[PDB]
Amino acid sequence: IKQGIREVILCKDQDGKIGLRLKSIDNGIFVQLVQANSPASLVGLRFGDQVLQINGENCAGWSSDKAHKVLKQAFGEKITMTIRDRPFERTITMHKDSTGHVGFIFKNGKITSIVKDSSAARNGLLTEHNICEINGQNVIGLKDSQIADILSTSGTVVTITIMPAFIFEHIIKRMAPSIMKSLMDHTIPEV
Repeated sequence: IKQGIREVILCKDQDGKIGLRLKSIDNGIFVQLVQANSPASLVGLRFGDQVLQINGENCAGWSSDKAHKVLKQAFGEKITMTIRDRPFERTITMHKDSTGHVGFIFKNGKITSIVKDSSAARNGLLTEHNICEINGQNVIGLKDSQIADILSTSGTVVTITIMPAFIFEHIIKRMAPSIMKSLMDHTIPEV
Protein backbone atom coordinates (compact mmCIF):
# COMPACT_ATOMS: atom_id res chain seq x y z
CA ILE A 1 0.00 0.00 0.00
CA LYS A 2 1.81 3.04 -1.44
CA GLN A 3 1.16 6.44 0.22
CA GLY A 4 1.48 7.55 -3.37
CA ILE A 5 -0.72 9.31 -5.70
CA ARG A 6 0.37 7.92 -9.07
CA GLU A 7 -0.91 8.67 -12.59
CA VAL A 8 -2.02 6.08 -15.15
CA ILE A 9 -2.55 6.45 -18.86
CA LEU A 10 -5.31 4.18 -20.15
CA CYS A 11 -6.40 3.25 -23.67
CA LYS A 12 -9.70 1.62 -24.68
CA ASP A 13 -9.45 -1.84 -26.21
CA GLN A 14 -10.83 -2.71 -29.66
CA ASP A 15 -14.34 -2.81 -28.21
CA GLY A 16 -14.11 0.56 -26.42
CA LYS A 17 -13.68 -1.09 -23.00
CA ILE A 18 -11.14 -0.38 -20.28
CA GLY A 19 -12.39 -3.19 -18.04
CA LEU A 20 -13.42 -1.21 -15.00
CA ARG A 21 -16.42 -0.62 -12.75
CA LEU A 22 -16.30 2.24 -10.18
CA LYS A 23 -18.20 2.72 -6.86
CA SER A 24 -19.08 5.95 -5.00
CA ILE A 25 -17.86 5.80 -1.37
CA ASP A 26 -17.94 8.59 1.21
CA ASN A 27 -17.96 11.11 -1.68
CA GLY A 28 -14.96 9.63 -3.48
CA ILE A 29 -14.69 7.11 -6.30
CA PHE A 30 -13.26 3.64 -5.83
CA VAL A 31 -12.47 0.62 -8.03
CA GLN A 32 -15.08 -2.13 -7.55
CA LEU A 33 -13.88 -4.46 -10.32
CA VAL A 34 -10.93 -4.83 -12.67
CA GLN A 35 -11.52 -7.23 -15.58
CA ALA A 36 -8.79 -9.70 -16.55
CA ASN A 37 -6.77 -8.90 -19.71
CA SER A 38 -8.18 -5.37 -19.76
CA PRO A 39 -6.41 -1.99 -20.11
CA ALA A 40 -7.21 -1.34 -16.44
CA SER A 41 -5.52 -4.61 -15.46
CA LEU A 42 -2.52 -3.81 -17.71
CA VAL A 43 -1.91 -0.35 -16.32
CA GLY A 44 -2.10 -1.95 -12.85
CA LEU A 45 -5.39 -0.70 -11.40
CA ARG A 46 -6.39 -2.65 -8.29
CA PHE A 47 -9.63 -3.31 -6.43
CA GLY A 48 -9.93 -0.65 -3.73
CA ASP A 49 -7.99 2.10 -5.56
CA GLN A 50 -9.37 5.61 -5.33
CA VAL A 51 -9.75 7.53 -8.60
CA LEU A 52 -9.09 11.18 -7.60
CA GLN A 53 -9.18 12.53 -11.17
CA ILE A 54 -10.22 11.37 -14.63
CA ASN A 55 -8.75 13.43 -17.50
CA GLY A 56 -7.70 16.15 -15.05
CA GLU A 57 -11.22 16.59 -13.58
CA ASN A 58 -11.94 15.94 -9.88
CA CYS A 59 -14.06 12.89 -9.03
CA ALA A 60 -15.27 14.09 -5.61
CA GLY A 61 -19.02 13.86 -5.04
CA TRP A 62 -19.57 11.95 -8.34
CA SER A 63 -22.07 9.09 -8.49
CA SER A 64 -21.06 5.68 -9.84
CA ASP A 65 -23.36 6.33 -12.82
CA LYS A 66 -21.54 9.59 -13.65
CA ALA A 67 -18.06 8.15 -13.29
CA HIS A 68 -19.12 5.43 -15.83
CA LYS A 69 -20.62 8.06 -18.14
CA VAL A 70 -17.33 9.99 -18.07
CA LEU A 71 -15.19 6.98 -18.99
CA LYS A 72 -17.42 6.20 -21.97
CA GLN A 73 -17.67 9.75 -23.36
CA ALA A 74 -13.87 10.28 -23.39
CA PHE A 75 -11.71 9.66 -26.50
CA GLY A 76 -10.10 6.25 -25.95
CA GLU A 77 -6.78 7.72 -27.21
CA LYS A 78 -5.53 8.64 -23.73
CA ILE A 79 -7.56 8.65 -20.55
CA THR A 80 -5.35 9.91 -17.72
CA MET A 81 -6.29 8.91 -14.18
CA THR A 82 -5.03 10.01 -10.76
CA ILE A 83 -4.98 7.15 -8.31
CA ARG A 84 -4.50 6.85 -4.55
CA ASP A 85 -3.33 3.30 -3.78
CA ARG A 86 -5.84 1.05 -1.97
CA PRO A 87 -6.64 3.57 0.79
CA PHE A 88 -9.07 1.39 2.74
CA GLU A 89 -6.60 -1.54 2.92
CA ARG A 90 -3.49 -2.53 4.85
CA THR A 91 -0.87 -5.20 4.26
CA ILE A 92 0.33 -7.65 6.90
CA THR A 93 3.41 -9.84 6.45
CA MET A 94 3.31 -13.24 8.16
CA HIS A 95 5.70 -16.20 8.41
CA LYS A 96 4.58 -19.83 8.21
CA ASP A 97 5.30 -22.16 11.11
CA SER A 98 6.81 -25.64 10.74
CA THR A 99 3.35 -27.03 9.94
CA GLY A 100 2.90 -24.38 7.24
CA HIS A 101 0.36 -22.34 9.25
CA VAL A 102 0.18 -18.54 9.68
CA GLY A 103 -2.59 -18.75 12.26
CA PHE A 104 -6.14 -17.69 11.39
CA ILE A 105 -9.59 -18.96 10.44
CA PHE A 106 -11.60 -17.34 7.63
CA LYS A 107 -15.08 -17.94 6.19
CA ASN A 108 -16.24 -16.48 2.85
CA GLY A 109 -12.88 -14.68 2.63
CA LYS A 110 -13.51 -12.97 6.03
CA ILE A 111 -11.06 -13.60 8.90
CA THR A 112 -13.04 -14.76 11.96
CA SER A 113 -10.41 -15.98 14.41
CA ILE A 114 -6.69 -15.61 15.24
CA VAL A 115 -4.83 -18.66 16.57
CA LYS A 116 -2.94 -18.02 19.79
CA ASP A 117 0.86 -17.98 19.53
CA SER A 118 0.53 -17.81 15.71
CA SER A 119 2.47 -15.43 13.48
CA ALA A 120 -0.89 -13.82 12.64
CA ALA A 121 -1.12 -13.14 16.40
CA ARG A 122 2.39 -11.66 16.62
CA ASN A 123 1.62 -9.43 13.63
CA GLY A 124 -1.75 -8.28 14.98
CA LEU A 125 -3.96 -9.62 12.19
CA LEU A 126 -7.58 -8.59 12.72
CA THR A 127 -10.91 -10.40 12.40
CA GLU A 128 -13.96 -8.87 10.66
CA HIS A 129 -11.58 -8.20 7.76
CA ASN A 130 -12.07 -9.42 4.16
CA ILE A 131 -8.97 -10.73 2.39
CA CYS A 132 -8.44 -8.78 -0.86
CA GLU A 133 -5.03 -10.00 -2.00
CA ILE A 134 -2.38 -12.62 -1.16
CA ASN A 135 1.24 -12.03 -2.18
CA GLY A 136 0.03 -9.24 -4.42
CA GLN A 137 -2.67 -11.34 -6.15
CA ASN A 138 -6.36 -10.56 -5.92
CA VAL A 139 -8.40 -13.42 -4.39
CA ILE A 140 -11.80 -11.72 -4.09
CA GLY A 141 -14.61 -14.08 -5.15
CA LEU A 142 -12.34 -17.14 -5.24
CA LYS A 143 -13.59 -20.05 -3.13
CA ASP A 144 -12.41 -20.53 0.46
CA SER A 145 -10.59 -23.72 -0.64
CA GLN A 146 -8.71 -21.90 -3.43
CA ILE A 147 -7.56 -19.18 -1.02
CA ALA A 148 -6.28 -22.04 1.15
CA ASP A 149 -4.49 -23.43 -1.94
CA ILE A 150 -2.76 -20.07 -2.57
CA LEU A 151 -1.57 -19.99 1.05
CA SER A 152 -0.30 -23.57 0.66
CA THR A 153 1.46 -22.92 -2.66
CA SER A 154 2.99 -19.82 -1.08
CA GLY A 155 6.51 -19.67 0.23
CA THR A 156 6.92 -19.19 4.00
CA VAL A 157 6.61 -15.37 3.81
CA VAL A 158 2.89 -14.64 3.35
CA THR A 159 1.72 -11.12 2.57
CA ILE A 160 -2.00 -10.40 2.95
CA THR A 161 -3.93 -7.30 2.01
CA ILE A 162 -7.07 -6.88 4.10
CA MET A 163 -10.02 -4.49 4.21
CA PRO A 164 -12.58 -3.81 7.00
CA ALA A 165 -15.70 -5.84 6.21
CA PHE A 166 -18.12 -2.92 6.58
CA ILE A 167 -16.08 -1.11 3.93
CA PHE A 168 -15.62 -4.20 1.74
CA GLU A 169 -19.36 -4.98 1.85
CA HIS A 170 -20.20 -1.39 0.90
CA ILE A 171 -17.87 -1.62 -2.14
CA ILE A 172 -19.13 -4.91 -3.60
CA LYS A 173 -22.85 -4.08 -3.04
CA ARG A 174 -24.81 -4.25 -6.36
CA MET A 175 -22.38 -6.72 -7.95
CA ALA A 176 -23.62 -10.27 -8.64
CA PRO A 177 -21.07 -12.68 -6.97
CA SER A 178 -20.52 -14.67 -10.19
CA ILE A 179 -19.08 -11.56 -11.84
CA MET A 180 -16.53 -11.37 -8.99
CA LYS A 181 -15.62 -15.08 -9.28
CA SER A 182 -15.52 -14.95 -13.09
CA LEU A 183 -14.39 -11.47 -14.10
CA MET A 184 -12.32 -9.85 -11.31
CA ASP A 185 -8.73 -10.26 -12.43
CA HIS A 186 -7.04 -12.84 -10.17
CA THR A 187 -3.68 -12.93 -11.93
CA ILE A 188 -0.11 -12.08 -10.98
CA PRO A 189 0.92 -8.86 -12.88
CA GLU A 190 2.84 -8.90 -16.18
CA VAL A 191 6.42 -7.59 -16.59
